[PDB]
Amino acid sequence: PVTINNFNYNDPIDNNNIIMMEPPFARGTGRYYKAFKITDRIWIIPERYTFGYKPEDFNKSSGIFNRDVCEYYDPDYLNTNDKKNIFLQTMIKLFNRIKSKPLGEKLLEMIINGIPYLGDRRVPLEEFNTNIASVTVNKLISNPGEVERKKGIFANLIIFGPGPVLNENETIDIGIQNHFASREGFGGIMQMKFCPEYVSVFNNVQENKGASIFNRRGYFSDPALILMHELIHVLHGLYGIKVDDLPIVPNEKKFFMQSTDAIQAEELYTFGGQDPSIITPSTDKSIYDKVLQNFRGIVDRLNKVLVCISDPNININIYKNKFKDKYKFVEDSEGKYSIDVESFDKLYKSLMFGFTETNIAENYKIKTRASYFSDSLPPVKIKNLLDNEIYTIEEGFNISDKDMEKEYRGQNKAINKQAYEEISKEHLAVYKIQMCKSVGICIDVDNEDLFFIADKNSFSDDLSKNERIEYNTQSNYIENDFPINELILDTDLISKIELPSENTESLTDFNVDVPVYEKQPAIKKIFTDENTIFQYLYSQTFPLDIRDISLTSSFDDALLFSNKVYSFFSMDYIKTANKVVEAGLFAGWVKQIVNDFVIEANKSNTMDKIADISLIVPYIGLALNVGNETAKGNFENAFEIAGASILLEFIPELLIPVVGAFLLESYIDNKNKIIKTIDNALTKRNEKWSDMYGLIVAQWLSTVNTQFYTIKEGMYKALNYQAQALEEIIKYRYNIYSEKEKSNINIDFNDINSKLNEGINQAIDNINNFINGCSVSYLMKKMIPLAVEKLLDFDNTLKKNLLNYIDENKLYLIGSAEYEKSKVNKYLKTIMPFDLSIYTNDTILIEMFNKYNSEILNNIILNLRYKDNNLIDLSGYGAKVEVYDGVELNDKNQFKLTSSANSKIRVTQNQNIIFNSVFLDFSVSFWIRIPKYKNDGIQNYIHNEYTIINCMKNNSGWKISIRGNRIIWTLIDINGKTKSVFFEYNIREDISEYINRWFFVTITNNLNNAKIYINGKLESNTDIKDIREVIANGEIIFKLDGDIDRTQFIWMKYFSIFNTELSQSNIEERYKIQSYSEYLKDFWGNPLMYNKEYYMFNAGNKNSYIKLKKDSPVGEILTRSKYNQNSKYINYRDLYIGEKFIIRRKSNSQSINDDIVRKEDYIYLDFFNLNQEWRVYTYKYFKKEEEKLFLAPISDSDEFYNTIQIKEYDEQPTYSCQLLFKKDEESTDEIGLIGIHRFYESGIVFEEYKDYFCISKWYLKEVKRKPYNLKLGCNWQFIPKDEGWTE
Ligand SMILES: [Ca+2]
Ligand SMILES: [Ca+2]
Repeated sequence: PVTINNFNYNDPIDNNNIIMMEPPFARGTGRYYKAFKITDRIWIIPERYTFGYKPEDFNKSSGIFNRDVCEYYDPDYLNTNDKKNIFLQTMIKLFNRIKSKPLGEKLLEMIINGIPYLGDRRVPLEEFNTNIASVTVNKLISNPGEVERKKGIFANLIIFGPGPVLNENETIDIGIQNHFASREGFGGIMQMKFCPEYVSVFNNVQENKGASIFNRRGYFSDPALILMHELIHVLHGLYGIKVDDLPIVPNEKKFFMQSTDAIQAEELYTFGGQDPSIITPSTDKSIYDKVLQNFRGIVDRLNKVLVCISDPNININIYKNKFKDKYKFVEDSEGKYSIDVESFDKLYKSLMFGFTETNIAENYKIKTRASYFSDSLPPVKIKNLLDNEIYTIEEGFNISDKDMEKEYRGQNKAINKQAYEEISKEHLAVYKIQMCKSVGICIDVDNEDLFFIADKNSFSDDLSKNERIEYNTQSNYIENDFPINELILDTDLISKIELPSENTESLTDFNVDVPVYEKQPAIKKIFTDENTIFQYLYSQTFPLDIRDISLTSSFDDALLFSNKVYSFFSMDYIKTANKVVEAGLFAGWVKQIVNDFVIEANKSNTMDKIADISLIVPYIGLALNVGNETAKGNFENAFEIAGASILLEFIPELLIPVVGAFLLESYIDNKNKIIKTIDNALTKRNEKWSDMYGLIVAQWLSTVNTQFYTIKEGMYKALNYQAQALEEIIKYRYNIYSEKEKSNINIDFNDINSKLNEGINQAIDNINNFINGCSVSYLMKKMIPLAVEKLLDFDNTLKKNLLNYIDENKLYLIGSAEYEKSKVNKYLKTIMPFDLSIYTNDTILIEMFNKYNSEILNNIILNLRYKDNNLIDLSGYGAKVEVYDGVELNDKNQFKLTSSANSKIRVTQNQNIIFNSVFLDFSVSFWIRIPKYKNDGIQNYIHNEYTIINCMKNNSGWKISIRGNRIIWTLIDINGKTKSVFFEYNIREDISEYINRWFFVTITNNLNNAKIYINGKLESNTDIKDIREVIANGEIIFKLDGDIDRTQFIWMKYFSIFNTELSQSNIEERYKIQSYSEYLKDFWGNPLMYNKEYYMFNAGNKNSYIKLKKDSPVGEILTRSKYNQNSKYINYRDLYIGEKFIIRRKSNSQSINDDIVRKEDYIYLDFFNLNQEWRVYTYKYFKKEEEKLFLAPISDSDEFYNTIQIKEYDEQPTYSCQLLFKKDEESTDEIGLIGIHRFYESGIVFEEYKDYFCISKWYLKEVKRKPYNLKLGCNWQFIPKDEGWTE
């Protein structure tokens, strides 16, 4: 167990547990410090840490020590005996809290027993030298007022009070002659500057601190966790594993880049969580090797140590036994020490990945910041840690009987205000970048608000080095993980070996290197005329001495006038916000503008499914203008085109090394070693893929995800500024009124703020999801593929290497010169899929990844869309698309392939996308419109098959072809084996749903079947289990290829490819999404237009058509004529028959040019009667259920309704529309829907039934039924002449 001693500052010096110490950095010259032994080998010195600091630097100034910290200064802290005693009792309480749990008690025991080796790099292997500043520290025995007698003592840790900056805790190791024992396996006396009362504050980006933008946000730290964080650094320094290696360094070449000190891997390990993932597997192994090498040196020393010259009283065996246990070396029957790989591996991982702030926080149920790279906030002062009503050894601030155990309420600033006090900003120093415009206006920006972007020098290039493949070579992986539970239960982890006595000979060699610290300017001037995130955020604020503001959508005016505040919300919102009303209308206006705010904020849930983008926050560009001028133009459109990339402030230059070659060692004649060598190269190859991926992840986390973090914080500040601005206006307007008026105004500010805050929280969640999606998108589409390229290239090179090796050694492989090549061929075939969880176990990162992978749209590897008069790939993988001159394109995303040699599209797909999942797994979807056969060319139409889309590489691939009325999907594997599945629509139908009409096609492929879906429905299926590998990323050629008629053509739209099999559910959804339009369609599926001649079709009476009756102002219904020739293969009913109707716009006299007919539009349904344009009317006064429509010349009569509203009652995709007559546009009085009705006629000679063009109220109720009745006689379609249909 661990015993924590008790004592008061005024207790007498006894030269044993209470001493007068001569600190290492004192160089043995004057001034001793009263020190207290809190536990064995651990001392507390309740005084400010002054080594290396100027006395005046303890006062707040115009300077700062660290550029990434809100520094608090207070030269009076610890300036009295009573203050020193409070510090002591507080440290005693914190150590008790630490050992209150096994994990922390274990940390303390490891630290107490991790005694520094007796010596350093300068000591002969055969000796123990205690006479060095990193091993022995002196205590003054003599009476006060005389350095008469001094005694030496061994120590592990000395904790001082804070240096100039109270909240800047730090652990310091001892360097002598430019070298650090604590970094070379020996370990050495560790020192710390610590302050328990002034703790850091942090706030979860995703999590909302009690969700209260008007109250204090964030959480304050548990000083016991802060202490344990530093103790972990102590632990590393004591075991001499605080090695230096390739550090993470921030890029500082641009004015928007955050400046910080270099960050060593050890610091990130200490924190834990996701931070270790920023240290590449390459650097992880480099550090492991350095520490292991350091331990080899110590184990050698233990085998050679013979004497201790400095202290004749040192018992050599006792120390050898102790050091053997410290480093977990093994000892043979004769006392020979050696390194045990298993024990070393366990010790190393326990020290680097077991004891981490994250792991400890989780075990002690203490809340802490999410990452070392989170923004720093001003600290707070804990009122009294010695008061058990506020802080306890067992629970810290989160005391259960105070109901503050849940959700870490005890550390919540908005909830546990009784626990802390805010700090005087007067004593705070913060490093700021002053961005001033050219002559100039200047804006101060806290260095913490800038973008942290790791420089490329931060990452290891070890992957570019060559590797020797021996027969015993093995691949190595260092898991940045460690079972915290096994650590807590690990028996032999803790020493049961006697701790040697601390008294030794006095130190006489005080040689030591003492750090010198200096403040630097707290403000750095930089010139820039850029208006990026910092300026946009700034334009949304107003001075404290101003209370009357107005909102504006003009960023420039907002900058210029102190009374103008920028807003990225709608024009209307801005207008209403600036509205002034009478007291009697104030409450109404408040409810209105507050509601408007919530509506505006909520636009953050905007969907864009037609562009294959599920979520998009439309106003991000206007709010921050971050990245590539995102405030200009339409953000949604700019995003559909370039994606996540447009939001980045800086595109990083990634390190993606050419993997070094493999040098397989030769073992002539020996066959066993030769085979082993082969396999080792293979397994090592995988280590290369994994390490490369780790390299990518590390860079993504420290150069890309960091920028997206800044953006998330920026949107939080932006939305808050907006709410604050609206609140300022509401207050100003309310205070203009008299007290008498105010008394009659029904307003509740707490409710106003509650509503504004809730809207912000909703917006924040959407924004966080959107941004995380963008970040992962960039990783998967803009980073991983670049790595895959290098890795595939490496594979090819190695393949050649190995095969050859098999050849030069075939004379030793006897009956395996074949078996080995096969194993190699298949191995370098299946590539390694990227799995983020392999490089990190952080919950938010993993769920971020899993979410992205669960969204079917991220499986799109090709998405040809129209943009700026051209077809381009918006999938995000950057396919090269060459559209030749003979391809017709329009803004409706339709493209036409003709019989011309230059009517072609060439697509070069990205070769670095995991398309080969070993087994076929992909889908292709697109819309198509195939022209009707030429009646005099039916034989060739049914006989000649022609390809339309071909994707082949090395004689393998897929293709889409057509043979008359059949569309065919064909696969060809590497062996030339072929299989096809097809859809054939009937060409003998009176009325076809497919011929010359737009329809949706979807082809899915999995390991077993190949199926074709048409308009969301499964139509055909083929068993393709016998199909071997199919190369599918070859060049895609869109072009009619075969024996086609010169008039042959094909229209296509929305061609896309998914690297997975779409489900019937996904397909049905895509069909509905791509079918949607505000406008109605015509018979062929194209947009319905005004001023366009159309024949009319009735879905409920397919073979019927309308004709003006000879001597009657009515439309008689006749039977369509039909295909007349003798071909046995075809049949249809004529479509270009009956009156030629034309649709006219009701309002706006913007002439009769043309335009799109939209649902709900009011129209006139006219038609041509020879040289005149007639109209369709409805006699107003009929009492029956239905009546014949009145067809006559254009004119206005009180007796006839002439206005029609075009409707769409079907909720599912259809080309039918309905026509409604309403009393008038405003009324809700429905006269009826246009249809066909049957009448009985009995004349003097003829007796029969005849159908007429009518209006009927009966349809009104029928169109409400579900599922929609497609057969209703009120369903019409408009047929314009089309080159794709001849009769
Ligand atoms: Ca790592
Ligand atoms: Ca302003």
